[PDB]
Amino acid sequence: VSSMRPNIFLGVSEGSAQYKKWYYELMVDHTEATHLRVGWASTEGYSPYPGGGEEWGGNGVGDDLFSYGFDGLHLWSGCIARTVSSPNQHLLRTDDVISCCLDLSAPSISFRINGQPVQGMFENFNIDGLFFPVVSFSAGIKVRFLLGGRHGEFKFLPPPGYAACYEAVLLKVEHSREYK
Ligand SMILES: [Cl-]
Repeated sequence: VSSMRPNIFLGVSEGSAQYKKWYYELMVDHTEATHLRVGWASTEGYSPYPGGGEEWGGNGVGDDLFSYGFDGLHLWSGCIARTVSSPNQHLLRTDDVISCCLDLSAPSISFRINGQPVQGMFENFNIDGLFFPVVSFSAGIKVRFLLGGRHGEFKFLPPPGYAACYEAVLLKVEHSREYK
């Protein structure tokens, strides 16, 4: 299991914050046991290093208390699966488009699948740190972030009040993979 993320970091501050609600999509270009989870993680989940260093771990989305993932059937956090429902329900597969929503004002993390709402969302979790889009996947799986911006246009309209993640570009994708 590998992971990818863009360099987009969203969070609370004491400055101007016209947008507290953030949206992106993931397109699944190819799927062939397997793993494919998408959602968000916080920098509070970084691994500590000597001298105060903190590093992204690149682990499975929802396999700790700092990340929040959807796989088509379940929501994941803290290594535990919650069952959710949707129309036409399936584990993620080729040509699925997953919408990911982060509402820092609620707080909530919620999803759509091929434009339809997933019934069940994350609530009652902390919003310490900065949040980033993130996906994790087993071998051979091909996915793309659609962040907004001319090279990653959305397939669906963001919900009212939501901003494209591309607007928070202060754009690169990082991929973490096992070495061995
Ligand atoms: Cl890979």
